[PDB]
Amino acid sequence: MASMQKRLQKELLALQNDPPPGMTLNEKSVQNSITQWIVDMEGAPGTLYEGEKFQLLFKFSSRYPFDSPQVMFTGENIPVHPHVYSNGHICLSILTEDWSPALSVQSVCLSIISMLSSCKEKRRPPDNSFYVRTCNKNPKKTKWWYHDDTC
Repeated sequence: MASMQKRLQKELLALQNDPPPGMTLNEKSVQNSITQWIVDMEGAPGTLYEGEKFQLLFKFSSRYPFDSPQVMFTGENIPVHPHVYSNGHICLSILTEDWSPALSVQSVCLSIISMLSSCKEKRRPPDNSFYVRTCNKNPKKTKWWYHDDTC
């Protein structure tokens, strides 16, 4: 058994001892008085991000690891990518529908690395009737949307 903070201490030490090649974990003390981590990500060899560094922001909840961290690109370099928005938003299933307590900060970073390495497109069953019939298991339509306009 482990608490939210205990889980993060475990994860922290795992990544301080041996983070993935090209990755560095730096816990950031913040004015928000919550746990937020900064990750140094150098792009992998052979990709279009190779040699460039991008930063990640991991915002942890008290529910964590039973509620995924908000994970976004930050720093002064947001990568141009179909699943990366200019405001830092990262579109990965690992942060939503595929999140599980058995996962890790490391595996999220690795998911992001493989995202940048090979962009995957979305698909659905060829049986469109079937697809429509399974849409009752999908999230409901969002009305209010977050905007990037200056306030």
